[PDB]
Amino acid sequence: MALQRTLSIIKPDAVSKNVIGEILTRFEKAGLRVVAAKMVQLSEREAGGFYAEHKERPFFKDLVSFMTSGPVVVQVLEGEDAIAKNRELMGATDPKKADAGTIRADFAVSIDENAVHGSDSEASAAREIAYFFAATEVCERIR
Amino acid sequence: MALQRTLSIIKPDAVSKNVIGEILTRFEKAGLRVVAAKMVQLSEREAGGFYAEHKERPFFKDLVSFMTSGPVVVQVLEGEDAIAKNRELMGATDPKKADAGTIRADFAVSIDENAVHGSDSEASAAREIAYFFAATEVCERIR
Amino acid sequence: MALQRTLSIIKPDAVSKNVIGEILTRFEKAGLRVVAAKMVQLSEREAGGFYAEHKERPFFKDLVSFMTSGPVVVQVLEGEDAIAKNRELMGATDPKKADAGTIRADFAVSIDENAVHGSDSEASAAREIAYFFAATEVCERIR
Amino acid sequence: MALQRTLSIIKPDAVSKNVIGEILTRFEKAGLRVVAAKMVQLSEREAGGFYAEHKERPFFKDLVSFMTSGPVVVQVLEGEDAIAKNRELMGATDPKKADAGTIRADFAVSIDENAVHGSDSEASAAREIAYFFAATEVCERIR
Repeated sequence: MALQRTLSIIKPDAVSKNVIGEILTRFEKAGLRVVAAKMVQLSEREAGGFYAEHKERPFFKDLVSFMTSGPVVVQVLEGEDAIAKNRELMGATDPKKADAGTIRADFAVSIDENAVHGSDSEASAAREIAYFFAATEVCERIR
Repeated sequence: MALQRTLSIIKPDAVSKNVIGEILTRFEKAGLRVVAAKMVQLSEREAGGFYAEHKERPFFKDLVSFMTSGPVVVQVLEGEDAIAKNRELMGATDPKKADAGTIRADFAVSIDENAVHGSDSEASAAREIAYFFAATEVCERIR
Repeated sequence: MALQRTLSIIKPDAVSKNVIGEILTRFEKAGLRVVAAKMVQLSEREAGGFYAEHKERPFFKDLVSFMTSGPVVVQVLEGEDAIAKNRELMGATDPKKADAGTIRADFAVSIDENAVHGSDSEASAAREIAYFFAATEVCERIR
Repeated sequence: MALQRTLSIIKPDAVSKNVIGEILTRFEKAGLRVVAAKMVQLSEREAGGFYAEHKERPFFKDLVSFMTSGPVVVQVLEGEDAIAKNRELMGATDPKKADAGTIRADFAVSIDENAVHGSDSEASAAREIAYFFAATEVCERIR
């Protein structure tokens, strides 16, 4: 299948325990290419807009409060079947249900503080990436 | 003695061979904290301005050529005695003369393609960091 | 009917002759709102990844050459029927065929150096804006 | 003495009443050059850091409230004795006391909502500019 893109956010729990290099290597080892990256401190509004999807959900407030508790790292990953592949090595959203070797298994403390977020689909990825990055900022690799 | 900052650039050789995660983890393992990060592709001018110090030096233009051949990753590392510490684990500029365990030993192919650059002092760090980052972009860790 | 958005680029001819304030006020007087703005020096690469649409056109080379000859200003304009309105006060692409009172009439020297560019439809606007700006950077205002 | 730089912030009062074009043209007419610009929505944290100088002053709280109430425009102006020239055009901080023709006279409603901020010295300018802009983002004019 064709090369796709997905968004990776390293959440503040993983940033603050200094496991950024560790997490990014996992993606690279799986054959994904990091084609954009920037560390940013999300404002309240910025977080609300990204998770606008879940605005009417129950725990939107806690999610937002956690995602703005410190700096995150926002990333675009490129490669063959990138969406499903990112998802695989990240593992189940719930860390206690995650497989051995996944990022959720190895770095996540709880449901809330689950280390990293990833795009769940083809369509979700396009929106999530466009939200954080202008198209010119994405530097797909040439050599 | 105090916490300092230094600039790390992962050069295009290391970006294109997908060793970014690997290199960042080395920094983190040594107890440095990544407090800013962004992937950019340097334009001709960007590069010239950063290495303005060596403009007068003869090869300069091969360095410029190399640094703009593809995307790089620019980061700010924070921690105790951060300058000397970054330099330690980076290793000698010349990769053949670097020790075992350093980034130059493990990732660098030649003098020219030597994987990464780092600030070489207290004062050069301030200038190099200010060149790539506004002070508000630097996100000191609170959690 | 509905409030829309369009992209404004003040090209390097107009930037270098210091007419930025003049042009922006024209937009504002017409009831459009500037909801994003940044001055950038477009790289040779950036070059019309923007103008990818005219990549096969003959004189593409000169357009790109001109658009990177100096700094431009990239803007998002918001308001009722913003697309047609921007186009109205901008005027015809040829400055000599442009109507009196328009930007092309008042600031443009030639076909090549025609002061400013604008989005030509709803669909082209969405693409052009997304190219230069992440959605979070666009600040619709309240107060 | 040579060309200098100063920071201009168009505050949210002036942004929301759509006088950005008007204010910028004033600067340009005076022979100052806009060499950087970006519209931003300052978070609490961003604003507090910029006015860190007045953090022990009593009124601080209201200043911060106002500066984050909506989007602002941050600008770097370059030209001969740019610092005193920016200050001339702007007028007295207190709009009552401002001369005719100045920005404070023509756009400012009160002490709090005084339309725009500027750097007050060489030294304050260097820090204010560095705070919002990396040195590479500043595009001094060619051509």
